[PDB]
Amino acid sequence: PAREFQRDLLDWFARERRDLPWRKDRDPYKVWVSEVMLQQTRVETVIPYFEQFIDRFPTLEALADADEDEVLKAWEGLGYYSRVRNLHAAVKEVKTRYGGKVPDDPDEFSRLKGVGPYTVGAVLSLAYGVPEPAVNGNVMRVLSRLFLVTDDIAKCSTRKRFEQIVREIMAYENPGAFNEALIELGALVCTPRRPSCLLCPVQAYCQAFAEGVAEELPVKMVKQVPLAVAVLADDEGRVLIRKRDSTGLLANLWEFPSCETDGADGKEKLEQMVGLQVELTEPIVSFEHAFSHLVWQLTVFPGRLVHGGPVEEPYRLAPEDELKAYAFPVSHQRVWREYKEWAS
DNA sequence: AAGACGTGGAC
DNA sequence: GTCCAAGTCT
Ligand code: SF4
Ligand SMILES: [Ca+2]
Repeated sequence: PAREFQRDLLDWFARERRDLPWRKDRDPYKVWVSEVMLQQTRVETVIPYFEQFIDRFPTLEALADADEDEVLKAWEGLGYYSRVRNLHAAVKEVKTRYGGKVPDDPDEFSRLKGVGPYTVGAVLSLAYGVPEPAVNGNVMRVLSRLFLVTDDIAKCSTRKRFEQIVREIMAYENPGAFNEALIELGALVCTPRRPSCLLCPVQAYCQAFAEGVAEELPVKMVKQVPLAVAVLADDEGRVLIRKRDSTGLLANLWEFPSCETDGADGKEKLEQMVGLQVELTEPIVSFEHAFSHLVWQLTVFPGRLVHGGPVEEPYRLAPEDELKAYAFPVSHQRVWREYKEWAS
């Protein structure tokens, strides 16, 4: 019923599509940015970030020419920062190697950093009309119900099957709207919980509904870490911060010098990292910060700084009124907030 | 394959 | 507490 189905989906879409910021046009650059921001992130959260992001970097050229620090700052608080570092580099690549024109060939576009099987399909089909499937968790949730599939969507290979299913039923006469319509359905109707099957435009074609299992689909299958953090201030008002390693957790983001005490190292633990010297005091407070794969149990230690040498390594000395210029993980934003209300 | 990789918000 | 939401990389 490919053609019939395609009609009920696309029709519902034409009359129900939300007017979101990135839907004002089909500009490749803007679709690409939005698609990256939306990955594992709530639309309500992305909206403000996209509008601020595009206002700051209006075109692919603007983003390519910006310093990663300014870009990380624009991404501050969105999470999975590796997404923007991949995007930045891909945009630089497009500019220099492709003449600032986003490749419209899957094989060419897919080679860019951050562009996986979903993003190639999403960006090329919405912005160029290239008939490629754009399968992500949303699309897999929808198709697993329409075609009652019990394959764990967490399995690497499961996606390939759903992509096959899309190549099969896709409306080649307008893939962009077909791909985008599947996502809207998953977002507005066929939701994770309580899918609104009774008002669904493609209910007639749904196997999961016929069997009354729509709500059990799709089928889908952390370490605790004590962290010691020190807020160091000059007899003048400056504080010590540093730029995290360029690989791994919160890469290239700034933070207050910290140390994984993986136990009860304590104030002395951070002290050992003084090897430029200073001393600390009692812990201002302790709180937890969760990640997808771990939970940081942080403890903040106030301390005074006394200049006895240069400031090298990743370290950097910054005036209180200059901190708002660096991108800090949310956990360190609270560290500093705690510090400020403590002293105040 | 399976685990790294953030965050604010419904239940 | 749980489970996230329009994945990608290794
Ligand atoms: S009927 Fe229900 S489960 Fe089936 S596609 Fe519509 S909303 Fe999804
Ligand atoms: Ca790729």
